[PDB]
Amino acid sequence: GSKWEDFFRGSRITETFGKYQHSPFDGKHYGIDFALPKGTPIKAPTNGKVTRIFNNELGGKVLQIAEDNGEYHQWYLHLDKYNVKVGDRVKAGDIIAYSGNTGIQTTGAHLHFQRMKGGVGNAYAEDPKPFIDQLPDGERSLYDL
Ligand SMILES: [Zn+2]
Repeated sequence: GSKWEDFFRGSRITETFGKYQHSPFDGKHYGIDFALPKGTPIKAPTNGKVTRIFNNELGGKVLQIAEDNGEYHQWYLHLDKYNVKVGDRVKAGDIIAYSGNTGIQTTGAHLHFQRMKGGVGNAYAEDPKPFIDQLPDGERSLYDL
């Protein structure tokens, strides 16, 4: 039929930036988490460049991108696959990688997205929720789902 609507929930988010209830008593989450199945295409939200590619025990596969600002940096955890390589230039809405569950132990497959200012790590992090609320696709600038 040529027209239809339903009331079904928008936004794919799970764990937002700030306090973190899976902690024993106190603690923060340094980014934003999106409920996305394995093989979902992940895109750069902003024009950037790839500046490291690695794995670790808590994150799984990790993509690292610098913004063209000369001061902002980005991490993408739990990935299955990469469409880009270190040194390559990227654009807002360019496919960079694919979602998986390569470092997750509870709450199922999701992208972690984490933005940082002045250096790279949790101590450098800043709140991406209002930074996504300004994007041309909103949070859908991060994912094709
Ligand atoms: Zn996360």
